[PDB]
Amino acid sequence: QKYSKLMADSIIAKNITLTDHWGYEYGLTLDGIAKVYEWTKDKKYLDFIIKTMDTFINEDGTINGYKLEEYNIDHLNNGKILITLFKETGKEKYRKALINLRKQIDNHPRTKENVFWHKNIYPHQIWLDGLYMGATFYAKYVKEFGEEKEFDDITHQFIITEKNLKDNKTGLLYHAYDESKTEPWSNSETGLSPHFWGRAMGWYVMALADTIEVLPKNHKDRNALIKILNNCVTALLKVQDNASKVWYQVLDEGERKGNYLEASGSSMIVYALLKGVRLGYLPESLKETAKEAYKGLINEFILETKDGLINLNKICYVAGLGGKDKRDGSFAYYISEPIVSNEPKGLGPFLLASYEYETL
Repeated sequence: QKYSKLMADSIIAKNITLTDHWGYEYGLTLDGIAKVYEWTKDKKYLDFIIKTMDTFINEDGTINGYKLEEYNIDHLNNGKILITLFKETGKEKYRKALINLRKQIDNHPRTKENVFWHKNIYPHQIWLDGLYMGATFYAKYVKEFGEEKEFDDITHQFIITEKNLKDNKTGLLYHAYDESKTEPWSNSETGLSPHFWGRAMGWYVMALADTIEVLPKNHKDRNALIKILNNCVTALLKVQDNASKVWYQVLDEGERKGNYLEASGSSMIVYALLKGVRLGYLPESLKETAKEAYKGLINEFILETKDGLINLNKICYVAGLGGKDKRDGSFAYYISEPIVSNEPKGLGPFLLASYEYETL
């Protein structure tokens, strides 16, 4: 049973909201639907993608709900689906919208080591999420339109992020880092947030797999990024839940009351395992592990509804650090956020993992 199509059909039929703001998770979900278009060759999937993005992309290429001057790295992620649409349809408005997003990169603020700040409102901060939204989009953009020298910038951002956010003990990477060490959530020694959040690691491993894929084969930092991906996978396999074969919201604290197996991070990790094996970044010996983990996603997180469609359950709706609610990154904080079903932050990665599983 091909869950990529079944889930795509479920998303469309259940009319999951993908149009209420310029949300990174909406492009992510559409990126999953685009894989279903690719293999089915069924225009209804492409048409759904087009119709969804018509909310945002005006004929003149301006983007509803986007403001460049906010310098929000999340706002770049939806450029990835725009690349796909431009390649598929050749429509100029998508290219103009892409030019507008690329202009953000010109002056988006950077840390002392030249990594994009997560947002203007988060000065001096690197969050793992941003590597997927920003650096990874930038890589896809450069592959299509850019100058190859720009890949050096992108790879440097991955390398510096691993240097600053990695825990030497576990090999896992913390959710966020404040170079200025001024945020109350940031460790006075290291600037790091307190915990390993499942979805944050998921963002980083997806970002690695998707970025390495578009690098020139001879790129000077290609092996370094592959090594980082292997190291992340090693670290994640150490904390995989033995019974379920999936991952917890707070990755290394599975025995702690309140923690839970979380669908979006688990799906992202399974996608990266599968894609990493397919492209040769990870050893072929991991194939059965990856397959078993995929089946674990279905077992733990998928339920059939009476109409024969499916729900994806147990998705952390949102998490972050600081901000108006002064989010402190404690265990209690990560457990406090909503757990929801049929949320695009989980749906997209589940579609993508399904596509990779089916391809294997």
